[PDB]
Amino acid sequence: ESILEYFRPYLGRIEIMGASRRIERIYFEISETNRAQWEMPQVKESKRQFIFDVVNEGGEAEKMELFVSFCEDTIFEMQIAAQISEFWGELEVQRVKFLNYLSRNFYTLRFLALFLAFAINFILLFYKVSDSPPNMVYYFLEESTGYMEPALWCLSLLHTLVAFLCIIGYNCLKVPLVIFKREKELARKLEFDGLYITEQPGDDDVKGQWDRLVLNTPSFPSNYWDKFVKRKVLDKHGDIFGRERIAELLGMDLASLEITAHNERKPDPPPGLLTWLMSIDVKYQIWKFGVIFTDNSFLYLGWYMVMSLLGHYNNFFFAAHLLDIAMGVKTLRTILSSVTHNGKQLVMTVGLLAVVVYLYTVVAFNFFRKFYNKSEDEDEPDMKCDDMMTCYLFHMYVGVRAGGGIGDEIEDPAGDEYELYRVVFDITFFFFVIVILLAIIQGLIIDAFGELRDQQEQVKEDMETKCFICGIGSDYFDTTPHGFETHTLEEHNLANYMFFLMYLINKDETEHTGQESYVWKMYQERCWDFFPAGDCFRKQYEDQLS
Amino acid sequence: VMSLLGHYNNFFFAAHLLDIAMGVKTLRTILSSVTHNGKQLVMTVGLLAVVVYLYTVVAFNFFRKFYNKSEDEDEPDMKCDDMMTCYLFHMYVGVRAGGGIGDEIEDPAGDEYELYRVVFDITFFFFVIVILLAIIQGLIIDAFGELRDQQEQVKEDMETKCFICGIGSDYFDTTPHGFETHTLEEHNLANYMFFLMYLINKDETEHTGQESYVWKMYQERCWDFFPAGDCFRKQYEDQLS
Ligand SMILES: Nc1ncnc2c1ncn2[C@@H]1O[C@H](COP(=O)(O)OP(=O)(O)OP(=O)(O)O)[C@@H](O)[C@H]1O
Ligand SMILES: Nc1ncnc2c1ncn2[C@@H]1O[C@H](COP(=O)(O)OP(=O)(O)OP(=O)(O)O)[C@@H](O)[C@H]1O
Ligand SMILES: Cn1c(=O)c2c(ncn2C)n(C)c1=O
Ligand SMILES: [Ca+2]
Ligand SMILES: [Ca+2]
Ligand SMILES: [Zn+2]
Ligand SMILES: [Zn+2]
Repeated sequence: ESILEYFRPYLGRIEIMGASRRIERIYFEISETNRAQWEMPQVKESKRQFIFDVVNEGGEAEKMELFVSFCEDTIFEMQIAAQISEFWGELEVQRVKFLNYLSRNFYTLRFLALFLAFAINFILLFYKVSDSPPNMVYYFLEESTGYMEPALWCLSLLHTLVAFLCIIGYNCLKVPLVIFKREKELARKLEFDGLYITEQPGDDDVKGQWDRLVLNTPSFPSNYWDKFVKRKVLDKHGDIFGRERIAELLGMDLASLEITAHNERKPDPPPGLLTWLMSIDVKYQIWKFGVIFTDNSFLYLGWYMVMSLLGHYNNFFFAAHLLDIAMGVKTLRTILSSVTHNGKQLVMTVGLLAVVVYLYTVVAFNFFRKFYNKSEDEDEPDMKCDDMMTCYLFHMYVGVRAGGGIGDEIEDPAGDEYELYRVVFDITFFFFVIVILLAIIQGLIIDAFGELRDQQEQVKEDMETKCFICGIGSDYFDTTPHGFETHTLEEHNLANYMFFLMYLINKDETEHTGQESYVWKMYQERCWDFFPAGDCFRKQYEDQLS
Repeated sequence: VMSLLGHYNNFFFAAHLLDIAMGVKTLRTILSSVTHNGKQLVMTVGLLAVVVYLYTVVAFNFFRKFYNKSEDEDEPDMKCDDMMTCYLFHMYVGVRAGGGIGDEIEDPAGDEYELYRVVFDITFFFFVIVILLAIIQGLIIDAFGELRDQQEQVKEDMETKCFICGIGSDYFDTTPHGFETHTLEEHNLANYMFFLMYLINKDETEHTGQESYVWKMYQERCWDFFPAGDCFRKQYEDQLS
């Protein structure tokens, strides 16, 4: 009992759909370092997000494929974590320590920048205007103590410094993950689909049209676990393209690859930085700069940097940094996610509002225009519907923002030939423009709240009543006491499958057992059959009570 | 403390009308839906403060000449001459106004910034008033709906699943009144509690084998005697129990 209790965290068990269509239980070793890297909070958040997006998108046939992609991405993620864990050579070692510190404390720098923005705007909250020096107007910071102006300048400089550190930390932390995903997806399209060979990417996929650059670059498979993907694609498409067009397209030399594969020698680089200076791959660096430039988060950080520089230009440009709380706190993320949900609906219904307001505008211009006086000075009439521009502007602004119909502001239609027509006009304007359309906007956002809550509840229910791996309903396991909990914690566990991946990658191919080699060969051939679907060990040997 | 301060001044007794919220259960449910999504409510009024501050800095830098807020021409009452008064004026008047802040601001007609002021007022009315206040209202309405969903779910779970074993209702309802009989006689919460009382009351020497077995797991805190996914009916279904 004591041995099992001690080795229980390191013992991992899974169930695979093995040979002869039989569910087989596989037992293996889980490294303590791998387990700790998995229990790190960032990996937990990534797993939660992956489960949420899988359940929300509803992928069923591709669920195992998305699980494989998540496992590969997160293994590369803790590879990054292990790298960032804890003269010219001294310059390089201090540089890598500095980037290490930034990558470790990226989130703390983000919170520090947000707090600095709060402090800067709190200082700006005492800005005062006086025409006289402290026609043309002076903007001066009024404060009795007088300490907040040097504080403002120092805080501006420190905020820009911390924001630059945020860009550097993002580049050292999240950029490699994005590059790894792009290289992996490009390799999948190149090999398992032939996206550029015996097929052509369409003009719609600008991502493919830009990924065309790294086809011929010698550093194509960098930042990616597979470095022989080019050779594999060459091997499977040489019979179709004569191997010479493949060599030209993917940028190898057949003789060079043969003479390096049979036997290779190792050169020595000089310690000077010049060899790196002309050994940088220009095309691959251009492609990487392009993809990380179109990456959304890096765009947000670049916008933050431009905003900070314009904050140095004028201090009030720092007020735009209070929108950072929306991306920072997750509660604003959910609330503004419900706001942005049905966003096409929102913008196109305010367009419908514009259209119906234009119809009311043309009606009011053709007749009822005498009521649009909008003037108290009798000698100087201020006709607001004397032309379509001013009438449409007046309607779309005043009548829309008014608490009721446009007749609230329009001169009262009493004792007129068009009295009933004006009454009908005002009632229809109030009932459609205000009562219906604004309530449509409000109902859209409220229903977006309800729909997002429904998504969260559905994800929780699916995770509670169905196993992620096999998909067997919970009641069959709950027939046995705590059966579903035991099944989802020991037999089929996402962490256990990931740790099997880590164990297979770590150990040598000569030490693989038959089951491990079988799983490894389907993992190399991208055939997700070993994942049990609709079958577990319990129903495999239910007659024998397992 | 409120009663003692009521002796100090009689008007401190007015705080005791909040006792009805804790007293009657209907106010408990209504104010429970109010307090539900309370972090949401307070942090969205914080978001309202942030966006109002953005509109405040925009209005301070330009459009500030329209914030006269004075009828006496000799004594201007500029409400956006500084960030304090501009932010206060926005966050109070413009938020509480029935529409945009342009309802109270001087009308932007015949000005170089006419279109800019129009866009400013439209955006203020559409985001500050139309969106955010409706977010608050939708939060409380969805809290009502979510609490009603909780009550309906509790009732449904109690109606279709036995509390003890968890077997679905349809298996018992195969027999007429089967679920009612099962939840009233075979597995009953009151019956299990009364077994607890009986075991505690009677002496340990008078315990039968089954009672000693249940008693020893109750002392060792092993809840295995509670049937889970199994009842007498499916235990002897072949023999018709
Ligand atoms: N094959 C499976 N592997 C793992 N979890 C599964 C599987 N099938 C279903 N589940 C469910 O996934 C849920 C995961 O939620 P849980 O909070 O336990 O995860 P966690 O990663 O330990 O959490 P956290 O990140 O909050 O520490 C479990 O409650 C379990 O019922
Ligand atoms: N094992 C169980 N023991 C008791 N009740 C169960 C069990 N399984 C399910 N139930 C359900 O619990 C419900 C309890 O509701 P009910 O109103 O009958 O209870 P009560 O305590 O008698 O009510 P009240 O407090 O209103 O007098 C029953 O309708 C029954 O269907
Ligand atoms: C499939 N696969 C991976 O997914 C992988 C890997 N090395 C790292 N990763 C992530 N190897 C060698 C591998 O064959
Ligand atoms: Ca072997
Ligand atoms: Ca006995
Ligand atoms: Zn399973
Ligand atoms: Zn039961």
